[PDB]
Amino acid sequence: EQKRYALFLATLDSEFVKKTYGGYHNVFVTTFGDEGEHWDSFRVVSGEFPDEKDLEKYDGFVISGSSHDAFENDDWILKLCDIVKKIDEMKKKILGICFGHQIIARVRGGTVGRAKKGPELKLGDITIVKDAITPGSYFGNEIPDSIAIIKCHQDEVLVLPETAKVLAYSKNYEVEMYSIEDHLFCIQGHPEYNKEILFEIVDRVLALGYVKQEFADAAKATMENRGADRKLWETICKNFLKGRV
Ligand SMILES: N[C@@H](CCC(=O)O)C(=O)O
Repeated sequence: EQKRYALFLATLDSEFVKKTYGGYHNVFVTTFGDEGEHWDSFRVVSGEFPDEKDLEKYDGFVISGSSHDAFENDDWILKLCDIVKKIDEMKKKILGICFGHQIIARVRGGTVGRAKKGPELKLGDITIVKDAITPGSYFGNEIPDSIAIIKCHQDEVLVLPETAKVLAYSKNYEVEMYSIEDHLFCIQGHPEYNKEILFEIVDRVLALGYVKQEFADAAKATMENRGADRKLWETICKNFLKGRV
């Protein structure tokens, strides 16, 4: 039977991502896709959504990052939350990345907002709560203590739903990864990003005057000699999304 996955693109394609990869559809399919699957994307930020009656044919959903705030009330955000509520009640798998981690927390009664400790734009590390993970489950036989991931956000989950289990934290952000039941799995960082994408964002927000030159240089310094644990993230996220265990 055919495997199908829906990608909710809550961002437009940046110039760099369009030119280098052909857009975020491709970025996500490169990261999370395997040969033979059908991926349909929906530019939810532009108000484009799957039909409600077509949700059953998908084996899983991915919600992308966004430059919008997950606590805002734009009509497409409201419609996204309503559709996520429906998919959630169907017990369909949803992987939420950054904005999508936030949206799922919102749907489940949590609070998202500006992070108490400020924004991040860097490669960083997250600490795994190993007493929340089964050896041989979607985290691997041997769970690492720490995982490197690209961070690019100004908001965080300020109040976590009661139904969520924290799977990872960092010194400055209590909720770096969490799960709800068996079918919701959320990561604050961007496993689909790479150094090129990050460095292009840094350069652009510096040029806009949003950050200082010294902040931009500190941000890039974090990836001068190390990258994220990309292979590890692909394995984790695919294990989750496709029920591979
Ligand atoms: N705008 C949200 C989401 C960021 C993202 O998904 O890249 C934040 O800054 O936290």
